Amino acid sequence: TQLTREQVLELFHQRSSTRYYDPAKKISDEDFECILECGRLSPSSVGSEPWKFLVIQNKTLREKMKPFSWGMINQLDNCSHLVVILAKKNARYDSPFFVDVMARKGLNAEQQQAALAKYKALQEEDMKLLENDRTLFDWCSKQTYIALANMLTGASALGIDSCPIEGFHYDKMNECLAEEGLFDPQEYAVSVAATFGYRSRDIAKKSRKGLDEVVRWVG
Amino acid sequence: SNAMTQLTREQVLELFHQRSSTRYYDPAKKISDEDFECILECGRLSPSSVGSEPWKFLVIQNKTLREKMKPFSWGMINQLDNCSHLVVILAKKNARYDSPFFVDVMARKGLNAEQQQAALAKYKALQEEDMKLLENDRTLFDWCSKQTYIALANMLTGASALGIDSCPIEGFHYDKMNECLAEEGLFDPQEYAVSVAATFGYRSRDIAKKSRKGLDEVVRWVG
Ligand SMILES: Cc1cc2nc3c(=O)[nH]c(=O)nc-3n(C[C@H](O)[C@H](O)[C@H](O)COP(=O)(O)O)c2cc1C
Ligand SMILES: Cc1cc2nc3c(=O)[nH]c(=O)nc-3n(C[C@H](O)[C@H](O)[C@H](O)COP(=O)(O)O)c2cc1C
Ligand SMILES: [Ca+2]
Ligand SMILES: [Cl-]
Ligand SMILES: [Cl-]
Ligand SMILES: [K+]
Ligand SMILES: [K+]
Repeated sequence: TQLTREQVLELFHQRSSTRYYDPAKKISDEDFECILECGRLSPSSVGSEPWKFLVIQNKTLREKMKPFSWGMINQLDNCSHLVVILAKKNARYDSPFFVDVMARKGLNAEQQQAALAKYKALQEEDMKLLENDRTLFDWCSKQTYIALANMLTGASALGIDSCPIEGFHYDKMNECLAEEGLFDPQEYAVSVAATFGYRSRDIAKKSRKGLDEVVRWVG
Repeated sequence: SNAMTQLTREQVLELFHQRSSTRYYDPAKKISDEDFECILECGRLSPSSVGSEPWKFLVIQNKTLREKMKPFSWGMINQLDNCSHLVVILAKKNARYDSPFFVDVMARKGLNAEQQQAALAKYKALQEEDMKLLENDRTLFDWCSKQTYIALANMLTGASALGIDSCPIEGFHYDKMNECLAEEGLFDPQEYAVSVAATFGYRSRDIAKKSRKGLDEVVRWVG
């Protein structure tokens, strides 16, 4: 339940992005389901959970992605698990996507009319997401980076290495995966990827800006 | 074991499951300076695309500034009175591969001149071709904004691990939030813009149990 400050900082300091995986070490089914749960339990704006997790274990599909996946060229051949996270397309307040969102919350008829009003104000005016489809997509995509973070941190807490991945051609990745029937490309598009496994070598800790530079205190 | 505590599967899940979005804070319970520093470090230490760390954390403790945000901050109107700490995360505007921002990124990594040139080529391909972030100013800002949701996520989890309640916040008027904070002189409006906020403190009331889509619904296994 509760950690000390030391335990929290040892966790976040020791987690590095791992590019060199031991191809002979596999994550147990039990450990990998725990990582997926960390993603599933993530918070999201208005409880939208606008994500899907493709676990790409197929070695033939891993090979096919390599030519346009320069960010994980080595990792695709050596990592235990690969997750491609999709974000919901056209998640408009007035879409059936939000019928499901409200159902899950158990809102009555009048509670739903109020919720639709709130969702519209958020999307149209407050955040101005309804400028174009890409701006609305990028909103769900941001939610999926919460899921990404939780999966990275959870894996690290279990003693499992990981790497978040943006280093691929998104258009060709979208075509590649949609052509495999892995999702409806009218409903979802690729957001971000992540590899999981066990380092093949020591991974040097990487630099950060100072807390003084990152934080502006407004007392 | 080692210098590091090794958590069980059950303890790791506990940490994510026990984190609920808190809207009702005890106004008499304040987060210690030390615990809140820890929370901020979880944000600082977050991963980011190409080590860009394109975030800035405004810690808004000023009660006059908090009350000024209320009229256009309907998603945390009551939290603004009762929460211990408030963090507004900015994302870098116009983080182009050729920008002074990326000179600083490469300077932190200790790249010599030849491997700076190779990094520039990588940044350029990612922004221009792979992710097509240079469509307009907003697509480029939204890429930095996505990095800041990792920092957000890790600060909620850090708070959770320390026994501290939190709420991620999007429920405010962004143009008005930007105007309010920039007119206060808290950042350069051409350099940064508001990405997302979060409240921190202690529950005054028992908060709702999780409602999520099943693992069956969200996971497609490709064996
Ligand atoms: C959204 C995201 C995408 C990333 N994409 C890649 C990638 O494609 N290839 C890679 O080798 N590292 C990738 N990284 C890892 C970052 O380079 C890394 O987080 C950064 O260099 C800081 O190092 P550290 O995470 O080990 O502390 C990515 C990180 C993030 C957050
Ligand atoms: C980016 C983001 C913004 C959110 N903004 C608000 C907010 O403005 N007000 C609020 O009460 N909750 C807000 N939430 C909390 C969500 O409603 C909550 O995460 C979701 O309903 C799931 O509930 P849980 O976090 O308690 O599991 C936000 C969540 C996220 C991830
Ligand atoms: Ca220790
Ligand atoms: Cl690689
Ligand atoms: Cl509130
Ligand atoms: K969307
Ligand atoms: K930017």
